[PDB]
Amino acid sequence: SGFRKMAFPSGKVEGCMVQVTCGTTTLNGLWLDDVVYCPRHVICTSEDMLNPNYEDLLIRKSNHNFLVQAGNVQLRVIGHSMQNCVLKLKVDTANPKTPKYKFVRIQPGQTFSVLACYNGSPSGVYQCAMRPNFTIKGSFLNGSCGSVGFNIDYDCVSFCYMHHMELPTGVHAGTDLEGNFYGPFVDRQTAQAAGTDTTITVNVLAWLYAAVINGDRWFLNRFTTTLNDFNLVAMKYNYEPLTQDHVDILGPLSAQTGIAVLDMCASLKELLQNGMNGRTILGSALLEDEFTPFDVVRQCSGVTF
Amino acid sequence: SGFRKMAFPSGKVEGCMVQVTCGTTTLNGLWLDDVVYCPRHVICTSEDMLNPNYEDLLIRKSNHNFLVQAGNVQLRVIGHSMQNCVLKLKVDTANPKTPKYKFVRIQPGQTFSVLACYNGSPSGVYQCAMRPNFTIKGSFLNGSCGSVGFNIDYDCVSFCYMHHMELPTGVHAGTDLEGNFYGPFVDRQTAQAAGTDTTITVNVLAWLYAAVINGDRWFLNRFTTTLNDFNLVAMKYNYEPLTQDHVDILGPLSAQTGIAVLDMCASLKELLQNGMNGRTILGSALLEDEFTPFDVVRQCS
Ligand SMILES: *[C@@H](C[N+](=O)[O-])[C@H](C[C@@H]1CCNC1=O)NC(=O)[C@H](CC(C)C)NC(=O)c1cc2c(OC)cccc2[nH]1
Ligand SMILES: *[C@@H](C[N+](=O)[O-])[C@H](C[C@H]1CCNC1=O)NC(=O)[C@H](CC(C)C)NC(=O)c1cc2c(OC)cccc2[nH]1
Repeated sequence: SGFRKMAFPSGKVEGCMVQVTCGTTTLNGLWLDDVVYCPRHVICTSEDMLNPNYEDLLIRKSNHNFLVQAGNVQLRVIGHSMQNCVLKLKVDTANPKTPKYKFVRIQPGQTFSVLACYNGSPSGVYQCAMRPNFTIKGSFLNGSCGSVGFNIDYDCVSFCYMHHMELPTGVHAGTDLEGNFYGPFVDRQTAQAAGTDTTITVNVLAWLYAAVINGDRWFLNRFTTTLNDFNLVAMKYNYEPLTQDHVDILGPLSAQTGIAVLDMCASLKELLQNGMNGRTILGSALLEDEFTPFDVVRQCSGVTF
Repeated sequence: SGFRKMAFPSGKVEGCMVQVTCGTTTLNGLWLDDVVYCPRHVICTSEDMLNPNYEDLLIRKSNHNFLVQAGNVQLRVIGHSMQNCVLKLKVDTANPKTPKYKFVRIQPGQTFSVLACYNGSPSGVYQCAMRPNFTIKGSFLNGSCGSVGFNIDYDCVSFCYMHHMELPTGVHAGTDLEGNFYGPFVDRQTAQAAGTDTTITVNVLAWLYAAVINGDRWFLNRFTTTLNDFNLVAMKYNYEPLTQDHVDILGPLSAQTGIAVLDMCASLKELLQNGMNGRTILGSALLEDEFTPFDVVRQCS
């Protein structure tokens, strides 16, 4: 027992991290088979970044302007293309450490592990959630661009995030592995403002189910509710409404505790419309919203990869 | 910018995790060169664990009683010994993935990454601190024993922890890689209580510095205090004393933020006296003590 923020083990992603340099600009890339994926702004100088034209800057670049390195070992670039905000660089060597993988585009509320990297080189791993306003409350310094976020689905790595920028509020924004931004953000040296953020309701429920599993269940009331009524009340508290997928993924925790999704919702509706008194849940007066239902089962059940 | 509980990348340790079976008990071992390290209680039955005499249990075993598994491949055990609570299994194959490594014993207040494993397979990685009462607040189920804790410096893995026990309070106990327990615990099947746990003051200060670096200044004041006066109040609330060494190690965070360590001590004393009045610091409702000054420097410079 115990309940921690746990990242997936990072080894399969570590064997895929490379350095990509165009002139003086160095950032991180992901080497899967004979392609390296990285942020397209590697082709910019400091001054270009202000308001770049990426088609115009790329047309002037050839394979031989790109330095890809695995540690201090050069991989020759034999092709390049831009796909949205990502650059794909074909290289002469198939990565012998390529895991089984997919490119996934995640929903707000979903968590993933970030492998923070500097000059190709993994530095740290932590667990994040995609916020409802399409930011992540990450930890990133200069040189971190192209660090990836991922889930592991047994032997399969699912890549969901590539890091591109820090908003003025110190939160972070990036793309899926096809170079489409999460949220309305653009890759430009421009101060961009995120939407007002909300609490991830499905994740708070998952945490409530985790408490109940650990025999802390004082907050169970005798009520139920409709999904719609709950969704209308939850939006008044700055809480994300629930989808049919949200109800479905709470299924296993519902089955294991014997508590219907809509009874737990009615319990959480009373928590918002009342507060905690000064009482605690899993030792906390703050409701945690960065554990998914899968995060609660994976960790309470010891799932491996 | 931003601040997160961050673990070391796990890859160099994942390459060393193996499954160890003796009779009906399976747990994790650490395969470095031609040795597999694992908890010794794997030689025990549901009888033995109640009051095991491990010298006796071990002399009654041979190599063939130990089934080591690295992926799909069984490893041949060509010898065995015991160093305190850790079993050493000599095998006929050296681990090609053996990183540069040391065995260190860490001090209370120091942090490390844990790679939680089940049946020799990695499940999860998280950051922990050795509590002053030599417990850790981990996340560990049945099968987790032999999971290791570690720091990485350059290409050197410093192993500092192997997992053995859950206490009734739901915290965790285990050994260094020489098989000496952190704290007054024993690898027996019994309820064991720990000493009263103190808060790691130097770590709470580092985290307040992290908070200020991330633009979070509400708890600051224009009071100051002596070190002794701060320590009188800290000790009253079951916080560890702050030493001059601790003050010195906060230096770089004081210099970065332009807040003198004793001015941050004055902030912490007000927080201990008044509480946080429903407010949060870096998204926490409680004073966090599992980040070292170095953890803060590493992430905030
Ligand atoms: C990666 C770039 N690289 O390594 O090549 C960084 C990661 C940032 C830096 C600090 N913390 C992080 O997460 N990306 C950037 O610096 C990014 C580059 C653009 C995509 C071209 N810019 C920003 O993240 C940025 C720019 C501004 C700004 O413009 C003057 C004002 C306010 C905030 C801001 N953030
Ligand atoms: C690992 C064993 N393995 O083969 O994997 C176990 C660690 C898990 C258990 C669930 N949570 C964890 O961290 N270790 C044990 O189960 C350990 C075995 C002895 C050292 C031989 N025992 C305990 O952790 C234990 C026993 C106990 C007790 O005895 C009657 C009463 C209250 C709490 C207890 N915890």
